[PDB]
Order: sequence, then C-alpha cells, then structure tokens
Amino acid sequence: TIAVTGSIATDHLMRFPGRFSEQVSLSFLVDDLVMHRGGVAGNMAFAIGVLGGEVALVGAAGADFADYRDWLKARGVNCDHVLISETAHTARFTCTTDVDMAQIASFYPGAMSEARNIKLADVVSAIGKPELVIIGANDPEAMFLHTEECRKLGLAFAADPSQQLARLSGEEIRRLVNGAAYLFTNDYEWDLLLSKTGWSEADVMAQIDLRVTTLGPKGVDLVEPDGTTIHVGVVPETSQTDPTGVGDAFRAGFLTGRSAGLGLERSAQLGSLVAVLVLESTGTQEWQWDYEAAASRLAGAYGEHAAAEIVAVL
Amino acid sequence: TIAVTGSIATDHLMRFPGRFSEVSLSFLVDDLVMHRGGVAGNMAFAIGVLGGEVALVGAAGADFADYRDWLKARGVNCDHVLISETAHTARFTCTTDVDMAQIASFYPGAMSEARNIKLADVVSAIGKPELVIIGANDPEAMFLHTEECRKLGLAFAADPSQQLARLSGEEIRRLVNGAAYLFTNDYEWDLLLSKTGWSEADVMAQIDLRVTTLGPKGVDLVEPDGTTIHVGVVPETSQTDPTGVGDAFRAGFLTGRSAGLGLERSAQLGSLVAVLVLESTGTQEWQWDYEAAASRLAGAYGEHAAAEIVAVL
Ligand SMILES: OC[C@H]1O[C@@H](n2cnc3c(C#Cc4ccc(-c5ccccc5)cc4)ncnc32)[C@H](O)[C@@H]1O
Ligand SMILES: OC[C@H]1O[C@@H](n2cnc3c(C#Cc4ccc(-c5ccccc5)cc4)ncnc32)[C@H](O)[C@@H]1O
Ligand code: NA
Ligand code: NA
Repeated sequence: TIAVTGSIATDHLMRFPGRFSEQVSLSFLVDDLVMHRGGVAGNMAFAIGVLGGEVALVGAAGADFADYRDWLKARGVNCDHVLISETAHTARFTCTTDVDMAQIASFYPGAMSEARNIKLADVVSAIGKPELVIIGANDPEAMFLHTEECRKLGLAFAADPSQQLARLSGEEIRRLVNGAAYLFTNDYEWDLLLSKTGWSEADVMAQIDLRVTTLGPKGVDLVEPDGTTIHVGVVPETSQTDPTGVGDAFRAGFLTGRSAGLGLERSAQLGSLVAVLVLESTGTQEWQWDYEAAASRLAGAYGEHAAAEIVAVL
Repeated sequence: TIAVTGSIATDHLMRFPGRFSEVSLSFLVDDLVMHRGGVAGNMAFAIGVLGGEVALVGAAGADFADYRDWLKARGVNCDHVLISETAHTARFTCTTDVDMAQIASFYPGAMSEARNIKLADVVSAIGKPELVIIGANDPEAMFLHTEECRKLGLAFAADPSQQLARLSGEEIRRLVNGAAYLFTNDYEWDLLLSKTGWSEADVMAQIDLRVTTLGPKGVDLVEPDGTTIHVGVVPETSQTDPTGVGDAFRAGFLTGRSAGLGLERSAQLGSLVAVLVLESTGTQEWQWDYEAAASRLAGAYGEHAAAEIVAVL
C-alpha cells in the first residue's frame, strides 16, 4: 500500500509550434490548448492504480475535485484522505511546450498550500501503515511535516522534491533527505541538490538506501550506497508529444514494480515503459495501458526474458 | 456608432512576485484570475461604459453567454458576434512580474472564424457605423474587414497591435491605406516601418492621423502635415497590471472623438481610462467614477480641460 503525497492540480497545456527564441515581453502564439488532471501526486497515484497497485492519494484540493476524485477512484485510488479546501481552488499548472519539448510554465499553488494541515497519523489510523510514503512536490511545510511524521511513525518514505527544489533552501533540502528509502531526482536536480546542501555524493548516499537519477533520453541510474549502479536506457519513443509528467510516470511504474517484488533493473524497465507512454501523449494521465503492447515494447527494448518477468506481475 | 472588430477572449492573468530574469522557465505565481478580454471586447466595454453607441463584431464560442450579458449590460450591441459551433473562445494566458513585464501565450480558437463575418451584414442590420476598428483578430478577418470598409465607404481605424508580429510586410501595407486612424505603440511603429519598407512620410500620406502610444511617456498624435500633439499620462498611484491599457486608451480617445472633442482632449480622456485600467487587474474590471475622473483629469491637465472633457459624459 503506497501513500502518495504531493500536488493535486489542473494542467493547462499549450503547444507552441516554434522554438523558444526571444533574446521583457514574450508572447507565443499556440495551436493547442488542453486542460487535464495533474499534480505529481495525482499523476503517480493514477499510474499506480492503473498498473493494479494499492495506493492512496494524500494532498490538498479545492471543491472542484469531485470529477477528479471519480476519475482516480475509478482506477482504484483511495481518495478518502484528500483535504478539500472550502475556499481555495485546486492548484493550476500552466505550461507551453515547443517543438523540442522545451517548456515555459507557471504554477499557482492555491489549495496546495493547505496540505500542511494534513496528518499522516490520520491516514495510518484509517488504512494502517503504508509500505511506502512518497513525499512529492507539495506545499514546502507540508513536505517537511510529512517527512518528520514518517520518521516518527516508522514509515518508509521516498524523497521526491522535484520542482520544489528550486524554492527550497539548503537546510530545507537536507532536512528532506535523511532516512529516505529512495531519493528521486533528475540529473540537473541532483547537481542542484549537491550544491545547495553542501553535501558530497557520499554524504547523500550514506543517508539513503537508493538514489534514482533520471537522465531524460539517456535513461535512468539506480545507485546503491556501496556504489553498485544499474543503468537502464529508455524505451525508445515513436513520438515526442509532451514531456509533462514523464518523471512521475517513471516513479510510479518503478515503485509499482518494486511493490510487486521485482528487482531494481526490472522495476526501472517497467518505469521506463510508463514514462514513454506518457511522453507519447498530451497530458499526464491520458495514456492508455495495453498489456500486449507493453509486453512487446518491453521485449524490444530489454529482451523477451525481462519482458516476461515484468508482465508476469501485472 | 462605432463597430469594434477584433479578438474576443478569456484572459487568464497571473502575477509573478519576482523579476523576469532567469530552456525550462518555471515561475511560481501568487495570483490567478480569469477575466473577460480580447481587444475588441475591451474596447467595446470601455466605449459602452463611457456612454457611446458601439457594436461588437467578433468570433466567440458558445460559452459567450455571460460575456454577452455583461457587455449588453454596459450598452454594447452583441447581435453580430459570430458563435462557433465547435470552437471555444480564444484564451490569453499571461504572467506579469513586478516591473509589468509580461510572458504570455495566445490560443486563437474560435477567433479564426472571424474571417466568416461580413461587415455588410452589420451595416444592413444597424446602418453604416461612423467608424470601424480593425483590432487584433484573425489575420484574414482583418484583411477582409479592411477591404470591406474600403468597398462600402466605411471609415476605419487600423489597430493591428499584437498581430503585427505575425503579419508580413505586404500584409501590414494592405492594412494601412485609407485608414482614418493608425494606432500602434512606439515599438510597433518602428516594426511597422521596418517590415513595410515605408518611411514615416510614406505612412502619413495614406492616413488621416497617426496615434503612437509611448507607455509612461504618454501618447503622440501626428497629422499628415506634421502637426503633433503630445499628451502625458495621467500619473498612476499603482502599476497593477498593464493588460488592456492600450485598448482602454483607444476606447477613451475614440469615445471623445465621437463626442466631438478635439484631438488633445480626446487623448486626455483616453489617458484617464488607460490609467484606470493600469491600476486594476483585468481589462474590464475598472470602475467609472465621474467625480474621480474629473478630479484626476484636472490634476493632470488643468481644470479647464477637465471640465471640457466631463461636459460630454
Ligand atoms: O509532474 C508534473 C506535474 O507537476 C505539477 N507541478 C508543476 N509544478 C509544480 C510545483 C512547483 C513549483 C515552483 C516552485 C518555485 C518556483 C520558483 C519561483 C521563483 C524563482 C525560482 C523558482 C517555480 C516553480 N509544485 C508542485 N507540483 C507542480 C503539474 O501539475 C504537473 O502535472
Ligand atoms: O489587449 C489585450 C487583449 O489582447 C488580447 N490578446 C492578446 N494577444 C492577442 C492576439 C495575438 C497574438 C500573437 C501573434 C503572433 C505571435 C508570434 C508567434 C510566433 C512568433 C512570433 C510571434 C504571438 C502572439 N491577438 C488578439 N488578441 C490578443 C487579450 O485577450 C487581451 O485582453
Ligand atoms: Na505528457
Ligand atoms: Na490591467
């Protein structure tokens, strides 16, 4: 049972058919505008549900969440513990993506700010202790309180600060990392974390059980404290539609695989599959799950043996 | 009777409490409001509020109901808004920083259907308007509107504004000839001269008046013979949001001209409406207070000019 904390949002996604090239008053004429369900916690919960996992969504939304709830619940997500603001609206992510998958975005937190009032003790009380708590991009204070609560209650947690790393300070990031069963970042975020925390690579590795560093088209690295390193290349894409939510999908597929008892490499291969499915669609939860297509692409990228091992648990 | 053609939209306006000075830009914003917008909507709203007879001529989606009720409640004739069967109203998405710098993206949507609007139908229904504003719109719609104005003998104001970036030289040239007014800002004026290959005198020989807004330095009104009037801004008490300030200036100026005011008095009224828009979030969220208008006009331009302006409202 995975508890997913983080932002719940509506993503307003636009497509610019050009290349961001301005060199202030930028204006981009866009040829596509879609509104989809989003937020890192929503994306990851959706993906874990679709893949058949036991998952609860733990975040702060406004009252408009009804339809979103019905969507998530239809894929097995426990939405009981979504905090609903009576006054604030759900967070909104507004993003314009160009031909090269470069993004210009703005994020309005709104109801997300109230996530600091959520107590994991209540979720535990209601559902028992989850096997993993994902501390995703959220209200910063909510992130700290969730992490501290996980440490006090003995809950294994995955640090997934993601977009909020830019906002947070060194002391803040440091307070987020110690004791994590997983640390998730991309490579640029990994460099930024090392810089801001003042930690060396070995400083971080001595405080976590596993580092997962996504590398975009170069795949993903999984590094154990002793230096054991697994590199998993991407599932090659047939199109680059929109990069929004690709990292969330990788994390969700990877942690679903781990929850199904798969090894590190097999879990990362499954995560790579879900990631490419998200890369090839517009929106973070618009991707479809086709069992046979999944088997086929997994086998093409990683071999029939790995594909069979992966699909056997889904 | 002023006919306003141009974009009808919903403006999604955000505020970045920082300074745009940071590819993967990400801005954490502390305000998000959704307001009624589009250049034609803004100008029609302003002309209605100020008591003018105005018709809105643009393309919207089906959600336009509430917007229509609003505009009509301020006296705007919305009969000739074309309503798309499938497309939603255009959306303008903008993030503004402390210095009023903007990073925006514009989705035309239903606006593209404005090319199917015939000004002849509007004329038929309401008679010949005293002025047609060719605001930022579907480019082909802009050309067809301008040509129709020339064909029917309708005086028109060239107001390409945001679309100048999209359009080409020949296109811009096609928009200008015969205009009773040419509206741009100073940067847009330079860009127009560059892209069209025209000199200043080339343009002035084809229009009756050039109006070039200069942001904080006010506005210039240049006649073909070189007669030039400069009108400073109405000084602001706050820089809230720059969206729609130019539309408000144009609307106040052309309302003044329709009320028989001179060029300078009309530009002073336009400066007032412009500052009212600058001091609020959204393009049509500003209120009209007669006494506050008189007082600020008198403070900026003298009691005489203020009395002359308010006498017609
Ligand atoms: O994974 C994609 C999902 O993320 C969801 N989302 C997209 N942004 C976010 C954020 C965030 C942020 C941020 C913080 C600070 C600055 C900043 C400001 C000023 C100066 C420097 C930095 C900028 C941006 N937080 C939570 N979820 C997000 C989206 O809803 C989408 O579905
Ligand atoms: O006056 C404010 C009102 O304008 C309304 N609006 C805000 N934009 C627009 C536009 C436009 C544009 C444009 C064209 C071309 C490029 C471009 C692309 C690629 C490369 C170079 C340039 C970008 C942007 N058109 C009509 N109304 C607008 C808003 O609804 C608001 O209320
Ligand atoms: Na996507
Ligand atoms: Na404004």
